[PDB]
Amino acid sequence: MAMYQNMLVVIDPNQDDQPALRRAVYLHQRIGGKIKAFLPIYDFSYEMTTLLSPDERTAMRQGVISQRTAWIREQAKYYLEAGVPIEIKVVWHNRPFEAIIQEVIAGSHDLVLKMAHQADRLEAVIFTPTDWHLLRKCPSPVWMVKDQPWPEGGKALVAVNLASEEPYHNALNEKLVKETLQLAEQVNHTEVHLVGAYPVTPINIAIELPEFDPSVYNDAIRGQHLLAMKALRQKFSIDEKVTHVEKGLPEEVIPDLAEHLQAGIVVLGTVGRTGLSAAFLGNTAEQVIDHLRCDLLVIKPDEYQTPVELD
Amino acid sequence: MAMYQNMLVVIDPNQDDQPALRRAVYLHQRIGGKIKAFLPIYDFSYEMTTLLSPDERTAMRQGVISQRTAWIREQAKYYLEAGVPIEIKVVWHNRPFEAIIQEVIAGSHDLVLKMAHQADRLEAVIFTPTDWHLLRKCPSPVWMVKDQPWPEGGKALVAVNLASEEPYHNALNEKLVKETLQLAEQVNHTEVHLVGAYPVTPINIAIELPEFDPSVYNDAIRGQHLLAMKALRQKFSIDEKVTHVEKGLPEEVIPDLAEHLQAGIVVLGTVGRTGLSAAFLGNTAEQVIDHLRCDLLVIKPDEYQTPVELD
Repeated sequence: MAMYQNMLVVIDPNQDDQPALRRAVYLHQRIGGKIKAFLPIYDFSYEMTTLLSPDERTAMRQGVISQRTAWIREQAKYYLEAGVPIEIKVVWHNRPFEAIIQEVIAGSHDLVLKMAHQADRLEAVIFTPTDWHLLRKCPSPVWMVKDQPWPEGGKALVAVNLASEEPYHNALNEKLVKETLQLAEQVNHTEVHLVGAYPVTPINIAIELPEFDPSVYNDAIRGQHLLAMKALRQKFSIDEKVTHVEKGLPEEVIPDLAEHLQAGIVVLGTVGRTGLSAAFLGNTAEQVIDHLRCDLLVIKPDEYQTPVELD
Repeated sequence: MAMYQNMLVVIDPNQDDQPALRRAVYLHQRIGGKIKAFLPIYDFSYEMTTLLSPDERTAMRQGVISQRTAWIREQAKYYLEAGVPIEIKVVWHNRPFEAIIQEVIAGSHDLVLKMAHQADRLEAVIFTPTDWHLLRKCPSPVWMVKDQPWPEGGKALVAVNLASEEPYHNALNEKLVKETLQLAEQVNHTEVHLVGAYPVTPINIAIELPEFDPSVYNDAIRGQHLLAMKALRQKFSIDEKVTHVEKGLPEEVIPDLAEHLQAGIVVLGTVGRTGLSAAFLGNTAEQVIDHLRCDLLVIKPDEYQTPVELD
């Protein structure tokens, strides 16, 4: 099936330009999906309306909605005029991350896009607490669109966890790869790279195990991870030369490699509290995200159950 | 009572230099408290120990603890030698923010200090998801120590919410002021400033109310907020000239004023989910924090109940 057929764009109320919207329109052009431009304003309406009657407060709340609706429509004017299918929805909500996830579930959206600021090209992208909540808890993929362009020739870098999940099978790695291949093809035939990081105990600690040679162990673990990378890449017909296996935690490995490859986007998987390796996967994702200088795509398992309540 | 008598310093495992520790030692010198240098390492120990036996894994986990203990002690060597009371504790934990709050509650700590990075003096301080969790949920005050020095003459800027809480009284404003005065005195006699922001409905929206003059309304609200600022400042013997009442949401007002005043620290109150104006106070705090170029101190109500579980 065509991917990203029902995109939810989170509008940034603090600036006219909307990178997330502009990205969604490009995706409409490439893959054909529809778009909901959604603005959940955190609810400061009561503080804004001190001394007013309840009827006046209602009127002011409604006027804000109508005006913001008009402002979005202005931003999207030529898109709309051209036939791009963009529905505009503005609400007040006590918790914007909750409103977005509830809108995802209610509207059956299959992608969320939201902008993130980058102040300097040598500095990490800035993520807000709303960004973090979404990334952690949204059931659909979340694409954080940095407010700076992709590098020409930019790569897509997929982080895969190659440690054995015996007796189970890692279905998430396959999803990340499959989904990234499909996306990358549509995005100017972007070249997809895979990276498996392998952490090991510091040499000067492991050297204390009796008769134990930490570099021999490390090479063992490297060998295993290379085997698993080879299995994964061959399942998807991916060349060896675009796969990367490196010693370290993911956060020690991925940022340097992303800078080396000029990644346009880094793709990461995380899982629910009940899933295998959930605490590790969440923390390492956070540590990697904290270093990223490019777009981020987080994808979760098919049957991920968000802990956000429905109404 | 002497304040901050049992400080918990969160150690940053990724660098030798510890701004949070250095800050705690200064506070020991000024106010006399003891210090726990606490390092909760997110638990990647199982991924780090692929193919090892359970006994070997135990040994590696323990070796990490011992080595990190030694590394902290090295960082703190002259402090320790000089008689500064610094207890060192290193643990593995699945969720570092939880481990820190649990340590706060178990050890009866009355302050948490943690470093935050600032990449550029013209750019906001960077806050990690662990920082955010702590700020939201830690029952003790949290002092985020940016990794850059205070400006000479730096001010302490306290954000107070002056909207009437009729029929209740705002006890949190008083706590923030009282606590900031006590702290500021000890920190080189730092000059304390108060800021109340007053949001109002956009003129071009409120102008739609019949017979309604939005600038007359705005002035009304300004007058009220000035009255309330005057009451608060007089309770604490604070001069009018170090109080500031300005139209806008807090996040529209405070960052510019902090830059104008060269604030060394901005002090903010937030409350539990059950408290009055909880959603507004949380969101506006986040929006302000997202813009800060200086240290942050968040304080909560005396009977705040953290939603983090005890064991």
